[PDB]
Amino acid sequence: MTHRALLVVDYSYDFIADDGLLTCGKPGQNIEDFIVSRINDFNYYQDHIFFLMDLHSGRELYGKVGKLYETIKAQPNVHFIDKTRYDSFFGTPLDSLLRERSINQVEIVGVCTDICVLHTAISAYNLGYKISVPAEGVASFNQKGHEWALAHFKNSLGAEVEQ
Amino acid sequence: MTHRALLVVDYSYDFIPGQNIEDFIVSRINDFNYYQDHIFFLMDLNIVDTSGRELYGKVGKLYETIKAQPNVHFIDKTRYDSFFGTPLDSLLRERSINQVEIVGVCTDICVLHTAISAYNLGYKISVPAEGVASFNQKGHEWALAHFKNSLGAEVEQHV
Amino acid sequence: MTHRALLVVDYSYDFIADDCGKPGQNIEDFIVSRINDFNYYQDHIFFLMDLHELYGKVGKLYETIKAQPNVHFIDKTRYDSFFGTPLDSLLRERSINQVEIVGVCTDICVLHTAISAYNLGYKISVPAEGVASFNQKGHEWALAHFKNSLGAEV
Amino acid sequence: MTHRALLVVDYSYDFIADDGLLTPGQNIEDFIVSRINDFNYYQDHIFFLMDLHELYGKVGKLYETIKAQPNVHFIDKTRYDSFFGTPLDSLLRERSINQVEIVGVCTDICVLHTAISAYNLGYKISVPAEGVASFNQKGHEWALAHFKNSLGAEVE
Ligand SMILES: [Zn+2]
Ligand SMILES: [Zn+2]
Ligand SMILES: [Zn+2]
Repeated sequence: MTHRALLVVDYSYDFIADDGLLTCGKPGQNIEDFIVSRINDFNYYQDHIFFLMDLHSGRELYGKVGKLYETIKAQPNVHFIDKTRYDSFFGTPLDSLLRERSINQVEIVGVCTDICVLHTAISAYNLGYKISVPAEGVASFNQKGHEWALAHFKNSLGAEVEQ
Repeated sequence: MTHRALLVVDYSYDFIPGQNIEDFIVSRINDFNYYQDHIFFLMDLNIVDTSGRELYGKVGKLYETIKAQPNVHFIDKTRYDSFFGTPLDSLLRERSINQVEIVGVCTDICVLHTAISAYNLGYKISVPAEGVASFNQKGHEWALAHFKNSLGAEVEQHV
Repeated sequence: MTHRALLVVDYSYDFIADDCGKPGQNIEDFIVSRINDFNYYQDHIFFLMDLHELYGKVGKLYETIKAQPNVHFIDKTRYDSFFGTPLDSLLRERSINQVEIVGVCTDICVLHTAISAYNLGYKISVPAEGVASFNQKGHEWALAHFKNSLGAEV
Repeated sequence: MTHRALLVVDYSYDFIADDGLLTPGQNIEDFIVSRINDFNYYQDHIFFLMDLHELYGKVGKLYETIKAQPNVHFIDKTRYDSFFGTPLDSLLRERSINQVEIVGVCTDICVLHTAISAYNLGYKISVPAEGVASFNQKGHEWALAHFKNSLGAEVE
């Protein structure tokens, strides 16, 4: 699609790495390959990619995602947005940036499924975006919450959730 | 204690363990009215101008008894989140409210979305376990934990 | 690509009749013609009204169209039609990206609504014949603001 | 009970300097300095709000000495309105702020839009006539009366 954007939520060393402060360990690490391939997909079409990061070394992007970001961060289709709450839209210009660019569809990847992803997805929903949350592209430390949130995205938010 | 409002989320004929919380909700409505504290009935707009859209049961009866009072408010909403597209935030700030108690249904949908907006907007949040309910146990329990561990809410099991 | 809606701001008897919005009497006929032109295409029309009945021919036109799917009535609590209302989400639901604003007062309710529309990324049109203010200085200041700062067609 | 913050709107080189890319804002410099000093004496919070797209003169020099303090904040904004797309309202609410004083430029553009949003969000507003300026003297005068008569502001 041409009116689509990728939202990469809080994929930082502190959340993903084993020696990270508030880490998610292995599950957040198991989505690295899928996120890297979603970034390349969007970049191929010069679709817009937003890296959304909690503001507070540890706040650098994790692993291959952080590596890829270093090589594309100057491109006009790549954005880095500091956020102060879990919800990527709260107190940020994200919605206005998407609207400027005629985006009405977001794909959301990152961590955690039932916190920052969920809060971001709910705001995307209220703001009238079409939503995709691929189950291979999100993770949580809480298995019950991960499964709870994927069904919430599908059944309450009308989101495409591909297994 | 002092600067508080009650949000009664979506407690309608059409959505209503919803009947099991009826008595607790009525007592919380009476508790806030017992101090002239502000009570907001938030209702999805559930066809307009129909009987399925009325407040259910004893809660509906109590509402009819206090609806004209200046501490009682009825707000129509268009999404699950009670704050979205409504003047709820502005009405709470007019009245120097920094504390909300949230009751009604469903725990992991309208209550959750309302709680998240409350949280983002800087309100202190209490969601008593006895005053919310959901169609599914796993969502109910997930949401009560979310309220406590992520939103910093008070989620008292017993009052 | 242009997808448009008309915002009719605070065109009420209490603002307009002789019993700040009083020059709103001047614009009755032009507002009616805007509503008729949008309704010819089935474009969406929003009547925005302070929540503290529509004046004249606009009121009589409203009764013959009020039940149609393209006609909406929204209560507001501040000057800004977008504040504390579902207006932005109703526009988004319908893929609207341009709003034409008529009503009163040019430098108050129209001004606050236009700024919100601008911030939310809507293209704006405020025809000079479709807005009034008893404050002629403010009227003239506000129309220049729309054009010069909000990028509006005036 | 009043708890106040200072909003210093768009007092940059390019809006104020004779050579600035999009330039009477020079004449309010000393008054803005005194307001910043007055709020800073009490450790009241001060927010510098700047278009994204450096602070002018004595305001910039003063900022360099206080910028690391917990009561001093720098906020980038993408529209005229200081509240739009920014965490400004959340930062003010976090600190129990209920009143804002607005200074800077231009009276009838970024100050106006900032003030309208503060009004809608329920803040008590002060816009001292000596602390705001605009090229458009007609818009300056219009905007000042608007603050007093529509937004219930204190305009001293
Ligand atoms: Zn954090
Ligand atoms: Zn009003
Ligand atoms: Zn600019």
